Parts: sequence; structure tokens; C-alpha cells
Amino acid sequence: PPHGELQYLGQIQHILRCGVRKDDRTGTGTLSVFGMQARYSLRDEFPLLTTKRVFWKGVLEELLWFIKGSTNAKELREEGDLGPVYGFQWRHFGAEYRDMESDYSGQGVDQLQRVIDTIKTNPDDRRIIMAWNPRDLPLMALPPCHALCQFYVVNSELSCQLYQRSGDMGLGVPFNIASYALLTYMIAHITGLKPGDFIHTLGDAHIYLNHIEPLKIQLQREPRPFPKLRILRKVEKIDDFKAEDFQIEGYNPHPTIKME
Amino acid sequence: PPHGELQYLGQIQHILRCGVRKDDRTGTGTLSVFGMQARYSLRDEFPLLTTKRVFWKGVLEELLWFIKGSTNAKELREEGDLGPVYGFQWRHFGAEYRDMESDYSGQGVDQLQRVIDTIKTNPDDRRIIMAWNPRDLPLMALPPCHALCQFYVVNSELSCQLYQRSGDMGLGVPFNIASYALLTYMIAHITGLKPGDFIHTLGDAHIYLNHIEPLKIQLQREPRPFPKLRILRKVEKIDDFKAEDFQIEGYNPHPTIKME
Repeated sequence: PPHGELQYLGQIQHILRCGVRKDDRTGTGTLSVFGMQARYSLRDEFPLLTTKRVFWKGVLEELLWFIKGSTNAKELREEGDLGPVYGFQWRHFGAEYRDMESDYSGQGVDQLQRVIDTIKTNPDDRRIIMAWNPRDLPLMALPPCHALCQFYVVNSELSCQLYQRSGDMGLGVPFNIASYALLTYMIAHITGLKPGDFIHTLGDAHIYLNHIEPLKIQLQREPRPFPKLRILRKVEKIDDFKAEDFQIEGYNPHPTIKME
Repeated sequence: PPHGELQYLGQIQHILRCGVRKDDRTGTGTLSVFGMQARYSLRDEFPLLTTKRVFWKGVLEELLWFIKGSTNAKELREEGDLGPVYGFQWRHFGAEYRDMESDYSGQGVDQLQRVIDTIKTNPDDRRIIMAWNPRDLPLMALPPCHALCQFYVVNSELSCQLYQRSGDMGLGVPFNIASYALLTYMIAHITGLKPGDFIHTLGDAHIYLNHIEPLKIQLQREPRPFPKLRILRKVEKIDDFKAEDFQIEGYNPHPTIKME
């Protein structure tokens, strides 16, 4: 059966051939297509892309920081306090922010624990849903999310669909595919399920004009078999995962590509 | 180029062959697949499905009622007051509900006017986003939406992506495809853009066990060319559209299918 990374390369090729010129926020140029989806199995493999070396260690450490609900940039204005932003929404959505050293237990909606609790109380549930760009929060009332992850459970397999309103294909998409797939493994481990599929849907799927040439070269590379992800200890709670619990194996990517 | 309805029939066939048994809320059985997408052009055609006669008149009238922000079931408990539900979220999200005859102007977020205003102030915007199942609102704090529509503008064409957390393939999906495509035409008309694509993404795409047999027969029918939708007057504001403004033409569907 075809390697799932072929989906990604195919999407790159489509944006190159068929994308239309469109400006971002800063007035920087992209090639853009509206509406795209790909599925990556998580069964006995882990979709760390192989056509370029993906920064696995950084994927892991940023996710653990999000999970912790941190607003202290330094854990990753002067003192490094980011305000009520990032994993603060995953773990304390809607709580009055005081400071990045304050204690927020029982304050706001914990979307993450809520997902895990529903998986356990009603696995059939169609509402197992959990992110905002920080810049958007004070910009308006009811500001639209950046990403929504929906989880789905059947035959003791956990699957995840991540819909992002925009996706930077060269830089963000690979990092995200690994990030939400890692989260899916974490939650599946703690709820006693097996990972199933990861589905990535995007609104404005785009390539920055600058990335066109390195991406053309990336396309001429052939995917190697996806690695495996091995969780090394039995872990009970989401907040208890540690970077040293995860081991990637059989990962043989092509060389790094630096994209602007 | 292949008729877009082939996407739909293909998805039916996939759920039949590959869907897994899964129970809904009421414990009724379905065949389910997680993660699906289809695109339907709106350029010089209107995706009213042709393999069964779709209730066009009802699509139109329910959308106009949603647009009006109504909570009076009778316009479509005793008196017929539904509470703060449906188009009330499209036009007054978050406003304190008093009654279905109260006046809510300037109260809550009007998502709909906000979409139209962004289309006009910044067409490049990646946040042009606007629905909840009524049953979910009081069930929890920060309750997940049922559907999110994202709009996208490029070369003076308006496109729409509707992501639904679950989709009833036999009954709901056709009705929705026509409903969001009609909304896209309405907004494109008022903002001086041309309709582009409608993309439908679903979380739990499912077929009710009861619909299996009529759907098997629907699959053996061949799509006819999509009709056209013609808006018959120049309309200035979204709230000014009337059912008599729309005419469907060249619609020759196969016979009605009644699904439970």
C-alpha cells in the first residue's frame, strides 16, 4: 500500500501547479489552495516525515510545554510572561489570568482532561473536541480558533482529525502532523486504546514564495518507511509524561532542508 | 471532467464497504468512517444532488429562517419558543435570551454580518469563520460547535469549507451541501464576488443501518448535470433576501428516495 507521505508530496505538487497567488497578514506572497485533507495511519508506525529530517526533539518539548499549560516562554515583556496564551487555552480556557507563576487549578475549562474523561465515559461521543493564535484573543469577542482537533473512538482505536484554518506547507504542516500524532499516542496510551488514524484538513494550504525552490527539490526525494514511536514506561496521567519517556526508532530521513 | 456528485456516491460506497459498526446517542446503529472531504464547484452550476430529488424549497426556507436569527419554531413549550438556539447563534451569539419576541439588535456577536464585513475589509483574511446543536449549549461550559464554515477569497471568487463533527450521509449531507452552497451564493452576491468552491469535510461520516438498502439503490443511478441557481433581483443586505428571489434551473433529478 502507498506510503502516506506521498499525500503530502502530492499536495506540495498540487499547490505548485495549481495554487494562486495570495498575500498573508504581513503582505508576504504565497501560493494557496483552499481545502485539502490527508490521512496517516498510526498503526505500528509514526508519521515523522522522511523526505527531510523533522525536528522531533522540538516537536516533543513544545507539546509537553503546551500540555503543562505554560505561559512562561523561558520554560521553553521582560520576565518572559506571554499572557493568557497557548496551552493556557488547552488547560484553563476562560480563567482570569493573573501571572505566569499564579496557580490556576480548577480555574477555566480544562479541554485536555475533558477529552480524556469523555473518551472514558462515552467513547462513541461525536463531540470529543479541543487552540487559538495568541494574537487573536483580545482582537475581538468570540475570536475564531486556529485549529480544532476532533477525536474519534471505534474498536478500541483512537483516531484524530486536526482542522487548521491555514497551513504553511513547507514549515508548519510537517511539524504539526508529528505533533498531533504524538498527542494521539499519548492519549491513546493513557486511555488504554491503540492509535488509529491521524487526518489533517486544512483551510488555506499555502506555500511561501521563498520555499518554492527547496520544495521542488524535496519532491524529487523518495519516502523511506515511517519510524516507530515507543513509549517506554506505563504512564497514568497526561501531566505525567516526560520527554525521556519517548523513543523514535527506525527513522532514516533525507537531509535537513532549511526553509526561510 | 467528472461530475462532483461522484464524490458523494463514492463516499457512500466506501462507508458500505469499509465502515465499522458504531452506535449513536440513542444507541441506534450506523456504519461509520472517520475523516472525509469532497469539493463541489459553484462556478456556473449549483450542487443540488441529482441521484435523488432533494427538497430545495425546504433548504431555502430553513436557511432564510436561520439568517433571520429566529427562535420561533412556528415561523417555520406551548407558544413554540425554542430558547437561545440555531440562527440565534449566527446573529446574536452570547446575548442574554429574554423571549422569542424580544428585540436583540446590537446584542451578542453577529457572526454572519462579521463574515460579510471581513470579506469587505480584508479579503485575504484566514479567519473568516462562522453553529451549535441546541442540545449542547446548557450541557457544559465552552460546548463544542456542531459545524464550522470557513470562507476564503481569491481572484474575486468566494469559496466555503464546512467542517461538521458528524454527518448523516443518507439524509443530512445532501441537505447541507445545498444549504451551505446556497449561503455561499447569497454572500458572494452581496459582496460582489463570484461563487468558487464548496468543500465539505466531515468527522464521523455515517450511514444509519436503515438507510443501507435505499442507498444501495441510489448508487446504481447516474448523476445528471447539476442545475443552475439564479438570483433574480440585485440584493444589498443579507437580511433582505426573500424566498422568491431564487430560481433553480435545469434540475432533473432521479425520483425521491424516502430514508427513515
